[PDB]
Amino acid sequence: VVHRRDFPQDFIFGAGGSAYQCEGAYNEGNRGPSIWDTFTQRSPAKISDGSNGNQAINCYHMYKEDIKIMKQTGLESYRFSISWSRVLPGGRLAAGVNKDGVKFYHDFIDELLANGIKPSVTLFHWDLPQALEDEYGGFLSHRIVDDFCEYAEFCFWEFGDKIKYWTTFNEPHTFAVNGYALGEFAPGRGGKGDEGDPAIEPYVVTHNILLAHKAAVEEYRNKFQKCQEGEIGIVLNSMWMEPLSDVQADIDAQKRALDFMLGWFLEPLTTGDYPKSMRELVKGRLPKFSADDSEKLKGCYDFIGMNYYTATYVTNAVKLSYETDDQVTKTFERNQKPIGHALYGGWQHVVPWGLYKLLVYTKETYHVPVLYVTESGMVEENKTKILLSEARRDAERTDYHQKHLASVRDAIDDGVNVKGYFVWSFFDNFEWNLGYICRYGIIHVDYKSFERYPKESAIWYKNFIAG
Ligand SMILES: OC[C@@H]1[C@@H](O)[C@H](O)[C@@H](O)[C@@H]1NC1CCCCC1
Repeated sequence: VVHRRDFPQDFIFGAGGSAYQCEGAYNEGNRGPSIWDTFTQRSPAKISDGSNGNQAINCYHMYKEDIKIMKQTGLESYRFSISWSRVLPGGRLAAGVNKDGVKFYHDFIDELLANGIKPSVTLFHWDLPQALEDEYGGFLSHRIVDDFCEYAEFCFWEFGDKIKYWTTFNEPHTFAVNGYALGEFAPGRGGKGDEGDPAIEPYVVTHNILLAHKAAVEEYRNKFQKCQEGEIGIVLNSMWMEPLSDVQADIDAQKRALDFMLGWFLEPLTTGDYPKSMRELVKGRLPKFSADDSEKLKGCYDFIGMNYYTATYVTNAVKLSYETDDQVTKTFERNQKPIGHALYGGWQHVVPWGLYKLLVYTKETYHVPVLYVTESGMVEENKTKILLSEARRDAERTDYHQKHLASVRDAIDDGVNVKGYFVWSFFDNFEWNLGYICRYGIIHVDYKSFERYPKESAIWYKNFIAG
């Protein structure tokens, strides 16, 4: 019982995908390797079914059909990402501009506009050119800032006359934590048997992201935003963190758990330093901002994008690592009673009021002028052995989105200036360390044959958007 009239005249309803998960054609039209091609090819064991995004779901050859399907659902906007290494094979500008590369994105952009679909573009969705990881360690070096900044500038120039929404980075917490603390994600650093140091590297990498983030945002405000009349921001993820009980020890835990996950990026962009509790507890292992980078980081975004899957309970805790540095034990149970229904892999619990609380908190802690819910979606098992006819009827996903839009409407009613909701995965796609064992899509993809077919959630979505 949520209808489009309950939202402002002015809200956007979209869906999204990313380049490495969707595009495929990894070795076609002169794309250079990313760290995800490498991770996935040199480390198949690190991938649950040893699969990869070589072909992924083949969006690079099927974009016309895919746009057709977007228009059939009535998407108002589609969020996608540019593969850095599809436009610049070696990351830097010395190694070339790939014109096959840039023709693909012009084709893909013009086709979205021809079908009334507004394009919203991410610069960096984890797919770092492998040449830059090789040369100087990617985000392990400050050298990434200028290289990212030229990639950004090329993108503003080459595409920016048709595009109004720009995101610098999607989930740098996941990229930094899962890539350098846990060794789960490219480049596979910091866990047992991996190169790296999970106590150092996650912090260096996040510092270099925030500086990279800032150069691109200054590029855009100073050289592109008056002519192109668009807006630039960053995508932050967080779980909501509920106190296990209503004792101060647990409130202190919530505030540290949020701080290490959301404040780590959002406190630089509000006051120009990391949060209090990160400085206390990580100490010399947390880099300092210059007085110039600190001052220039205040307000450095036009919007915050917020990705949200779930909530956990939080209480005080009992080898140094980013994983242990907040001091928070997380559990999904209270008195053996889960905080909401447990989905396929065991991590995601449907918790709609988690969204509400996480959007109110971001506004009272950071005073964000413009919020978007940039990823909101549910995981489902990839069940081989059933007919597409049963796989299609994903009533649980339609109820999922309904309830979260309820929370998103509730936050708007309590003054949070949230301006959009974007269903995560439009299409079933490649799922990083889980390869193809699950699905988040509202359109079904046969992972092998690439055929597309709408689930019932897509048709619920079409109907909702048309209200
Ligand atoms: O559900 C995971 C979604 C991915 O589909 C998407 O590419 C990414 O933005 C998001 N990642 C979440 C962040 C924490 C680790 C896995 C969940």
